[PDB]
Amino acid sequence: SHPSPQAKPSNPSNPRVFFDVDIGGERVGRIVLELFADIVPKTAENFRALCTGEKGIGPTTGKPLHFKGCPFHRIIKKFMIQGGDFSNQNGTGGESIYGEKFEDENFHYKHDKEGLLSMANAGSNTNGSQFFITTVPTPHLDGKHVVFGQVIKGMGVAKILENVEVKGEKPAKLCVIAECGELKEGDDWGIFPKDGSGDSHPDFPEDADVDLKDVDKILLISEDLKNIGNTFFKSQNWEMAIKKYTKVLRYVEGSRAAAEDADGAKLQPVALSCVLNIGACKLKMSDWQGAVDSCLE
Repeated sequence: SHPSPQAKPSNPSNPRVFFDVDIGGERVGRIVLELFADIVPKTAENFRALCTGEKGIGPTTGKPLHFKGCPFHRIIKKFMIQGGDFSNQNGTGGESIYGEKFEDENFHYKHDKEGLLSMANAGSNTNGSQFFITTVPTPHLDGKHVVFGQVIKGMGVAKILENVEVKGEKPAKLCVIAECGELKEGDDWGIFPKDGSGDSHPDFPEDADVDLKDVDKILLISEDLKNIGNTFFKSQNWEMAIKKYTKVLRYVEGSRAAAEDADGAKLQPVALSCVLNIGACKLKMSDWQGAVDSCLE
């Protein structure tokens, strides 16, 4: 059991798949997932195929072997998001592409952070189609659930999902995979908002292909966004206008968090070390003068 990969993705050959998420009939956005085929190929392939639907009808359930239209039936804030029961939509169903249940391939990765994709199960070797996305480190699960991918785009969408109203652990509004599938190398991420607004920027700035600390570029994006908002404003589409306006604020906040983090991670340490060395240097010099004092004294 090892730390999950930090790079997004961990490996460019690994499958990239997606979920377009709707809540209360509202399109929230896209989650893009990397599947760790390199580590758990058999677990990755089952999930990958369940994203395309390409295997057709499932023999033990009679439903399509597909996550399309599959709701998230169990959500616990500060823990995880669970879905994949496309046959019973309540955690008792679903099925793999190999038969109902296949074995725990391995437990090579730890649930060491948010955004990890892991197999739900009902004990050893009961993997089906059900899965969860963690929203925090979930170490108690290690060795009991196979981790087999991670979020690489749209964690902000996972965040919104994490926060829906629930009754018990069942979401009050319907939380569903409106669409899903696999991305070809080079396809577009499909993470700009599918709203016809001409807005090409990802819903969350951390997903954009831009150095967020580059202030001039963020203002270009912000100006675009604000123009789009003004257009909605001109069309009396206030809610859509507020959406766009709110999005530049997200981009401005992302830029600031980016600058701050990088500073704390990279410059603060080296500045700390320099001040430490200076204090050392100050001792050396006071010592050399103490020594010289006595002498010439």
